Amino acid sequence: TRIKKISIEGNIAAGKSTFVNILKQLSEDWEVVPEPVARWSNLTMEQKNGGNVLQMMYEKPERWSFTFQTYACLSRIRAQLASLNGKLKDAEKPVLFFERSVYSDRYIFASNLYESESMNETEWTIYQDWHDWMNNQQSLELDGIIYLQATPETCLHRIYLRGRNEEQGIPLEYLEKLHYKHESWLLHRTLKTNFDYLQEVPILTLDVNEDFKDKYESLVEKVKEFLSTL
Amino acid sequence: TRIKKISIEGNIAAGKSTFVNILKQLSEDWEVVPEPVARWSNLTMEQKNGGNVLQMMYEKPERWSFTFQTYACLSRIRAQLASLNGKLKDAEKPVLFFERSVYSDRYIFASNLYESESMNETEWTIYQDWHDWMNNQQSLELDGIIYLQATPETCLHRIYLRGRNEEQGIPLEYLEKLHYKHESWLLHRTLKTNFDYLQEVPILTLDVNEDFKDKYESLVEKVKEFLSTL
Ligand SMILES: Cc1ccc(NC(=O)c2ccc(CN3CCN(C)CC3)cc2)cc1Nc1nc(-c2nc(N)cc(N)n2)cs1
Ligand SMILES: Cc1ccc(NC(=O)c2ccc(CN3CCN(C)CC3)cc2)cc1Nc1nc(-c2nc(N)cc(N)n2)cs1
Ligand SMILES: O=c1ccn([C@@H]2O[C@H](COP(=O)(O)OP(=O)(O)O)[C@@H](O)[C@H]2O)c(=O)[nH]1
Ligand SMILES: O=c1ccn([C@@H]2O[C@H](COP(=O)(O)OP(=O)(O)O)[C@@H](O)[C@H]2O)c(=O)[nH]1
Ligand code: NA
Ligand code: NA
Repeated sequence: TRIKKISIEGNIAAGKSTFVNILKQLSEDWEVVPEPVARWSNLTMEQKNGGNVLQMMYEKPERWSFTFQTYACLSRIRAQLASLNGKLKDAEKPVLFFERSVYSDRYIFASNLYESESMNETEWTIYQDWHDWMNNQQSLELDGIIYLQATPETCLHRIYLRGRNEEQGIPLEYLEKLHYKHESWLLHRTLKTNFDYLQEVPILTLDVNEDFKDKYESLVEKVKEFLSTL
Repeated sequence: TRIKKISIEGNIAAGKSTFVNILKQLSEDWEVVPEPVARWSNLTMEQKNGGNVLQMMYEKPERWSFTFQTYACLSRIRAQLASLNGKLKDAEKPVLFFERSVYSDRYIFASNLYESESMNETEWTIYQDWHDWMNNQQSLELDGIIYLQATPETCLHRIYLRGRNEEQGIPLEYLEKLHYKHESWLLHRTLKTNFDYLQEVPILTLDVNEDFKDKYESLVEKVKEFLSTL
């Protein structure tokens, strides 16, 4: 019938990729849209482009943040629409789990880059204008959000575990900042956004500080009860 | 009924703004979409943004070309869709004259900036990918193109006439380059583009080297005969 759209949100290395790759397996009605940024740091023209801009961001984030964020968000919309138009056509209760959303792109990452002075006012205002417009022009509007909530310390341990060379320099302070934005947006709900419906949108919060790779039935029970109310 | 969409194309200072402001007056069925870049170098957030990026382009085109071209093209699409959805609702034979198009943005300006090394390969490929996609996601597809063809020398005289301080340093060589791209795209038709229908799309070419401010009936006769065949 009509696909239910659920964003999975959380700090770096909270366990979102682990979680979605568990969910996709448990039902034929369940599919996953991986974060294009994750696929760039694994050959498509999008991957060469993303690979090039990720690398240039390490050298000069104040040069490449605007270019990165716009291309990261474009790539997510096109990947979200491809899944929405290519899968779960003969599914009874189809659910599409997005690894993060257009809202994390803006109110977590792009916002953080503006606050770290990696975008100037003109770049941030062009970005927001582009984002408002790119999204208007109800299709990927979310039925619900699942917040995988983890302490910065757990996420720092899990970056160590994941063992990506590029990521081993991420400091606790950076994760503390991303953590703070997730708390304000999804838990305290103190964040003004420019998308009216988000304030209604149901949020399931899951504490994932404890390892769940081999012990996730309780999280899945809460997901199925969440899905039943939508 | 359904609005006919005609792009006016031509080098800087060929006379496109003069021409469209003549056409808009001759019929209630005739409307004009001015080039947003033209309105930035005349307060909306789009105008502050465009004003800021135009200024920064004079200092450092190799820093701002990507940002400029993407925002210039976004702004044109939104302005084209606003006219298409707000005017000529009770017009019998409605015609909408676009001052330039999404195709001039790409195959004239962005392309020229890439060739002048103001965009690197990653910026040019991101731009083209964005452009392909932004346009797909038949609405602003053109019924025809009117090429106001003028020599670089006429355009250089007309920049002098227009008397914008910012423009008085434009050299003949730059206009010769833009002229060459217009000839290849619209006259010789030697330019491959990534939009299949453009190769069919009818082109009216008008020699506008002679002043027409007070003597434009012949040009308008050719426009009305052109419109009749579409
Ligand atoms: C790959 C990479 C490389 C480098 C940096 N760098 C910085 O974040 C950074 C900022 C500031 C500073 C200090 N500061 C001093 C002052 N100068 C002027 C200016 C720099 C130093 C470093 C970040 C990344 N990763 C990023 N991924 C995203 C992202 N990830 C998604 N999954 C989705 C999405 N939409 N966005 C956003 S950022
Ligand atoms: C306002 C402004 C300011 C500056 C420049 N500058 C250069 O074009 C320029 C390039 C190259 C050079 C030398 N080159 C040496 C080598 N370094 C590395 C790199 C620079 C020097 C200068 C152009 C403009 N105007 C522009 N308007 C458009 C445009 N106009 C529309 N109407 C629609 C649309 N889509 N685009 C495109 S460009
Ligand atoms: O309960 C968990 C969740 C995650 N991980 C590991 O933590 C790292 C980060 O998780 P993931 O890549 O899923 O994080 P994301 O960035 O996708 O949130 C990976 O090496 C996982 O295998 C783990 O050991 N136990
Ligand atoms: O037949 C003409 C056409 C144009 N102009 C002048 O040439 C300049 C450039 O024309 P316009 O601004 O229309 O050029 P565009 O950039 O819009 O092609 C302006 O000062 C016009 O008044 C003119 O004197 N005679
Ligand atoms: Na599945
Ligand atoms: Na009119």
